[PDB]
Amino acid sequence: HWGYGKHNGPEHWHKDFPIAKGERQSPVDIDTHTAKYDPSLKPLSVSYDQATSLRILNNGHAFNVEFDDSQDKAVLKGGPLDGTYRLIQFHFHWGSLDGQGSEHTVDKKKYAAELHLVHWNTKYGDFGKAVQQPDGLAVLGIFLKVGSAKPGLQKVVDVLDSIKTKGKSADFTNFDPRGLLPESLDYWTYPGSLTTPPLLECVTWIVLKEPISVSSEQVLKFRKLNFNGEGEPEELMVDNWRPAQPLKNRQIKASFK
Ligand SMILES: CCCCNCC(=O)Nc1ccc(S(N)(=O)=O)cc1
Ligand code: NA
Ligand SMILES: [Zn+2]
Repeated sequence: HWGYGKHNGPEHWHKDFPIAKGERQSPVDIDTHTAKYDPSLKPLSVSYDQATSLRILNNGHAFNVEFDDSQDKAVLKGGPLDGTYRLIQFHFHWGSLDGQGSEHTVDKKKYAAELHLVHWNTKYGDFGKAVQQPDGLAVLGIFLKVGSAKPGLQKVVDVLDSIKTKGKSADFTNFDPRGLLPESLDYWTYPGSLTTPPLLECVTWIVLKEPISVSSEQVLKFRKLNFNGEGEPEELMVDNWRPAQPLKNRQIKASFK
């Protein structure tokens, strides 16, 4: 029964998920002056040309665009990663206001939203096994700021009416996630966790430096979604972000000078 409200939100999660107070929790604030350039970091390899999207689902916490991950079709390699990570889903976190919504922050700055492209390490065979491993997942995080529309996001925005409430899904085939990327693949990286329960410490975070711009109308449509199921009292799906957690014994590395 965890959520983002006053009585079940991030401050409560530790009671059911004690790892909430663990040693490599996410998100974190990215202090740009303290992050260190690592010249040995390889360029990211984002190979999404064969991506096969299947479905979009309102799961009561966010909406997920799901992919066929039963073959190497859309994969993330390189950067800090060893091996091949398959794209399984992407989703967003966003705010009730344009000045909040991202999970990671940059010099304490909050963006309007944050995109998470979730990948799992193929050496572990399936996603469920991968989340039990310290190098099981790689999540590519991309900040959203409000300005010009993102044309590649509009197909997502268009379908949200059909998945307004928790448990609703819709076909969502032939979507190209490459349309959600910024120009640059410069990034920060650090070892972290899932940012929602079960908060498993299985994620290599790769956070892009360059935000994408989305329009006020696009993010407004995110905010019309519901946390609740159909026929239940309406609770707008907004502010579904976890705040920055203590960095503890971690260094954030930068791919760029
Ligand atoms: C088919 C889709 C199943 C996905 N299953 C993933 C899942 O159960 N939970 C989950 C929680 C948080 C993140 S985050 N916010 O760190 O990226 C990503 C995934
Ligand atoms: Na506008
Ligand atoms: Zn997320």
